[PDB]
Amino acid sequence: YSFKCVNSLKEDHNQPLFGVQFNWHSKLVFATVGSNRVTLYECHSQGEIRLLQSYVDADADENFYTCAWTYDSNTSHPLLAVAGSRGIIRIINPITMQCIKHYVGHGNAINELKFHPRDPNLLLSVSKDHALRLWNIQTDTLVAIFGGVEGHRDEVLSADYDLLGEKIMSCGMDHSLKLWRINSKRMMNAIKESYDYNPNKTNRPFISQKIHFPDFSTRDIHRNYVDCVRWLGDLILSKSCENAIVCWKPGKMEDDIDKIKPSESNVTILGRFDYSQCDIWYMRFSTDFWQKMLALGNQVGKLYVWDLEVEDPHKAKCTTLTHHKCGAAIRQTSFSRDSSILIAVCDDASIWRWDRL
Ligand SMILES: CC[N+](C)(C)CCCS(=O)(=O)[O-]
Repeated sequence: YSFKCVNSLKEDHNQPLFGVQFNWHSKLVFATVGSNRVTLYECHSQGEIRLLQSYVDADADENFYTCAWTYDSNTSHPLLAVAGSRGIIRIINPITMQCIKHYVGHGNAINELKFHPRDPNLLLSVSKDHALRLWNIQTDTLVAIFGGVEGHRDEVLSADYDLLGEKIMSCGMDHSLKLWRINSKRMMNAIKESYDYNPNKTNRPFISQKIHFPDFSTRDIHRNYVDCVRWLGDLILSKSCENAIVCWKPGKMEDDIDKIKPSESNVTILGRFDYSQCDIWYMRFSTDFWQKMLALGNQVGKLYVWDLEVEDPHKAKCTTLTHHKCGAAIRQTSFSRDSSILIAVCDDASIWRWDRL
């Protein structure tokens, strides 16, 4: 893999850009999130990054941390979910940048958003208040709260759906990774009820599931805050601030993920990808659409890209990408849907565009 840096820019607010996401759900357009805004850009030839339009929150004290794309099931158009410090989810029409609707949990910071891989209405949020929440954005219902008796004991920083959206792995400041299965009879039934719920046709409130018990948990992977997690098939990729992505699985080497029980005491390490100078927290890796490649920025503007197309996780091939003018911490990266462009965004509000050759 070989990429050439073709352009860069800086947003006027001079605050960190915490998040970036290409739109894969219909569109080449990407969103950046930082300060109290979200900004859309469109990629063109000769490295042009064309500024479109922003959403700016009415609260000058809001700080957006993340965003996530989906489809509107009512209008067929792409939609953008944004959230951050105020713990309010904004659903933004990316055409007009109008805020169409919002969701409030208990109102504590939201660290991550993810949409279900098969159902564009099912939005997962992870919070500074120790809980995950699953929302149905067609019927505007809180489907479930994941938290409580054996949930996270400190801020949740990240989470990810598996390929099918049957299960979620979450991770946090408590150093733990926790599995929550959503293909239980209980959860499939609760999703089905969320779709049957119309507040205009009934007297009841929608009753949320309180899921107090994860289906697997470990603290044996990292020795500090776990700030980013991803499924790679049935394996997990996760990181802390100890300059490593660990590739691992619940149970022993030969255990199937779907036969893992909540009492499982074992994990298996399949590999570890080391790098340098990335010991501040909330530094997120990303993969391309096909999960052939894995990209992470460090705190001094260096990019690491791993080629995952090898027989075993430990055989991954690393390429590094540097620019003499790119020296601020890279918080997140995103690949275009066709894998031809890589964007990195930075603590100094700078955006970096890398085109594949
Ligand atoms: C703004 C994102 N949160 C979750 C607060 C992480 C801040 C980590 S920091 O202080 O290195 O920017």
